[PDB]
Amino acid sequence: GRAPDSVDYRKKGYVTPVKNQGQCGSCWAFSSVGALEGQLKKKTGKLLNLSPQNLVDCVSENDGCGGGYMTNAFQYVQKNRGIDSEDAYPYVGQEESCMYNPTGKAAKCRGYREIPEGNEKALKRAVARVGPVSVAIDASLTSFQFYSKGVYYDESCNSDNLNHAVLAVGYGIQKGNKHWIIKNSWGENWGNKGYILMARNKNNACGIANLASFPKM
Ligand SMILES: *[C@]1(O)CO[C@@H]2[C@H](C#C)CN(C(=O)[C@H](CC(C)C)NC(=O)c3ccc(-c4nc(N5CCN(C)CC5)sc4F)cc3)[C@@H]21
Repeated sequence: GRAPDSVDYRKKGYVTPVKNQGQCGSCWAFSSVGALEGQLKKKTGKLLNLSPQNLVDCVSENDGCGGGYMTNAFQYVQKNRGIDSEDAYPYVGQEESCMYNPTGKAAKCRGYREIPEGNEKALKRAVARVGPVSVAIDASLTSFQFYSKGVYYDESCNSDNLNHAVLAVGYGIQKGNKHWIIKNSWGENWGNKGYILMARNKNNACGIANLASFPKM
């Protein structure tokens, strides 16, 4: 069974508005909540902002504003038996004491799956079947950071230099250039209303399929 040629989970109401992480190195936490928000919508029919601050403060196997992995975040939610809503545990952009409150719990996690390393076909199939998928990329180039439009490709991107965590919310094509639809956490003023289209099936450009995972619930 082949997946659809294009998919956009924003059209299905799976994707919350674009957030701004500020100076804190919490990309991993926004990536993780985005993937959880998608699964929560699929489960309950309700689209709700989940708490990246809950993750920043409480995932002891991560480094708060110094960075983290999404898989560690999913493990925390699984162990903790929940994650709070944004409303119950708001974002402040600095690491603080863990103040998780189970009465504000808005989602749970049964585990996570990792996409086979470097496999863009497997990533495509996972996005199609599951929903938004957490991904890591090389976002270090100024060409990435100044993105405004089109399908982003830069030969200098290094798939071994994973330095940013974002969310793949779909995939498709523009002017014949296959792409991934990527939600960033640098605010709506960045990119195209907070989004970037990144080259798809161009030899795993920017490491898009090197550290991709999604939560189960
Ligand atoms: C994002 O916001 C983007 O910029 C900053 C960083 C820079 C520059 C890179 N960032 C990250 O979060 C990356 C994301 C990956 C997916 C590419 N991750 C890390 O930088 C990172 C991962 C994991 C850890 C980590 N620390 C642990 N410690 C901390 C010390 N403590 C005493 C014990 C536990 S466990 C662990 F997995 C740190 C950083 C952001």
